[PDB]
Amino acid sequence: GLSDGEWQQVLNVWGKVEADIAGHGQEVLIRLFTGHPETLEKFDKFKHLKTEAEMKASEDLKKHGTVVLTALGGILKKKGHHEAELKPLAQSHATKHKIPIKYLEFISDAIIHVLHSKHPGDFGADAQGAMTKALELFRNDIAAKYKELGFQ
Ligand code: HEM
Repeated sequence: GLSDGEWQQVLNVWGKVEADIAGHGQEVLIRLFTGHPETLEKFDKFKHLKTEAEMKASEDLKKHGTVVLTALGGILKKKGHHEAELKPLAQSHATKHKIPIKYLEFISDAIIHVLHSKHPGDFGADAQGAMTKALELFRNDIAAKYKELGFQ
């Protein structure tokens, strides 16, 4: 549950992402894959990437970063009223991709890391607080659907 002022902060931060969605999406995925190499194993189309230089040179990885961040932005713009947008992603991630909730925690923290790395000094404590709460709400609502499905 976020206040109106907290949502305003989230959507202000998101404007930074929308100015370069592919660059942010690429770096989020690279932070996830290099920090948590077990996550790469869930992607048949990226498991061939051995080095970060290959990851950085991969245009398909940047393309997938755009898909991921476009979906998250659509959810965030609903300001919590995201049941219809979130349900298919919870279902595909539990039943087809088999993504444990832990990996959604990993990517949430990676988003925070990338925002500080690309906007140092311009991602304030209030903005971090609100973005973190928004990602927690997203993860928590996914977790509820995972429990419904019995997925661990
Ligand atoms: C911000 C969180 C995330 C968002 C919004 C997101 C969004 C999406 C979207 C829109 C798709 C394509 C449609 C679909 O299959 O449902 C996708 C595919 C996928 N997601 Fe996620 N995802 C997230 C986190 C993750 C994480 C943490 C992993 C694994 C560590 C992951 C693994 C996958 C895989 C394996 C695919 C299929 C890729 C393919 O082979 O083309 N996702 N995701």
